[PDB]
Amino acid sequence: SEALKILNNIRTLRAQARESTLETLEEMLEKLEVVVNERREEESAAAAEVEERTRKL
Amino acid sequence: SEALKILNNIRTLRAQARESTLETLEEMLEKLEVVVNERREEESAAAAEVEERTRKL
Repeated sequence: SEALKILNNIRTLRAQARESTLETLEEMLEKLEVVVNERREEESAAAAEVEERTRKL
Repeated sequence: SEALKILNNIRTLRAQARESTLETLEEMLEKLEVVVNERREEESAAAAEVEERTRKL
């Protein structure tokens, strides 16, 4: 929901921004990368931590 | 690294794209949102799972 609303989906952005500069991305895209930036470095971490064998039901 | 290189940072994008349409975001930003999209729904999950008390050293 946050990744969808962050940029509000390129579908509407490209249009609302169509009447301006791509800076819209520098606004949303720059944060859209930072949002996943944390998730990018943490998720990889979560995957390694969880592994597969470990679970304990 | 993937969130940085995905869009290659708005700093360079806004410039390389400066000579074109914002579609660049629909290209990178749309995927930048999907990338975090998975992380957005999974990370929130990882946070809840990890909690704080549980750890077992």
